[PDB]
Amino acid sequence: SFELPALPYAKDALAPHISAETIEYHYGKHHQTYVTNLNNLIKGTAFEGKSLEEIIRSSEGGVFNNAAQVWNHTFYWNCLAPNAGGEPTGKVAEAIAASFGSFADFKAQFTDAAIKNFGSGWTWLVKNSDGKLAIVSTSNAGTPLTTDATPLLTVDVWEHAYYIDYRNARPGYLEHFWALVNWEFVAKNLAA
Amino acid sequence: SFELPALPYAKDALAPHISAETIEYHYGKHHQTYVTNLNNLIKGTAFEGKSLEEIIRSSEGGVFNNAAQVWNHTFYWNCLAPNAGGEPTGKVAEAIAASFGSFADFKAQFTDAAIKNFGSGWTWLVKNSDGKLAIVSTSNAGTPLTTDATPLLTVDVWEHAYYIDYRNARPGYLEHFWALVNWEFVAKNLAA
Ligand SMILES: [Fe+3]
Ligand SMILES: [Fe+3]
Repeated sequence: SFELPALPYAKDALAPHISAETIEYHYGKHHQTYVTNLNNLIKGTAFEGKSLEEIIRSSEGGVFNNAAQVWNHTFYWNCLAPNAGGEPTGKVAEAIAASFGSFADFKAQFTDAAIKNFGSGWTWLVKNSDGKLAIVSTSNAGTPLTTDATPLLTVDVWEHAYYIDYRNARPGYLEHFWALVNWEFVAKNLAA
Repeated sequence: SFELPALPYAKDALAPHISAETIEYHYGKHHQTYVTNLNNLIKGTAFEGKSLEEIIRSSEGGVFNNAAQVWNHTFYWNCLAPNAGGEPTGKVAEAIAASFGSFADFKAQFTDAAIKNFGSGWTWLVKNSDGKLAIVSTSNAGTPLTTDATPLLTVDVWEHAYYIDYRNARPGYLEHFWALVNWEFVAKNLAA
């Protein structure tokens, strides 16, 4: 039995960039349904009692799709915050400049990958096995946890993440995403 | 060059089941963007001298995704009509009863397949090479035209198809889809 983790801020704290209505549906209905579907699928199985990351790394099918979406959305909500956004400093800024040349080049490449990601999915900044940073996109519930790369930051590009506020304009959603990035959470993941 | 086909009815003719606002974004912006993107991707290539269907059967990646979404949305708008829906008649009802037992059983099975189709995609009623009907789901821009089966009916379950009117309630959208089905189009597709 897994519980929907509390949001680390109020429902309206990302407004106007992501509306209170979008959190009401995206957290309150979509992320909640993935926890309920996961609890129903693993009841009575060898997956009950394993951690969420263990389930994601050992399953496939509906158990995988729901477990990875529960984890992926909790990671996403922790990637956003009120009174954040802007350019990183410190260790994060040094690693981003070393791998992409500059913060501006990273932002441009991450925005391009997130807009080109066809269909539903997620676009990720990851730390590779060799210590270098990379941008990778996944489809549907796919996550870097099934690989050797460590996830540092993500953006949800499933249409429910932005359709209430931006309709078809996924570029506008990505421009507002940058005003919300919680670089303290990215710093915690870089040093993990 | 390919052109966005005219919609078969006024943009408010499917209301209250699909609003005029969903038609202006889904037809006016999403279907139009796939035509524009296809045209720009094939400019100057050998794909420029082929029918849309031949492009769908011989391409991959971006050319395929846009060409198949152009075809899939034109097919979808023709499957819907004002003053239609209800139970089919004639050869269609006969064929549905032969392969599924009855219309109520077909309707249940198609609804279920459409609700369980994970992420973005399409659910189809097809006539297989052997003559039996079957329900098939595809992901993202996937279409039965790359196989031996003949498409007869489809429902778009990309979230942009229903999010303005139904938000997360894809079952509500499918209940209202049954009120719009153009059984005349389905019969012309079966008779070939
Ligand atoms: Fe989401
Ligand atoms: Fe669509």
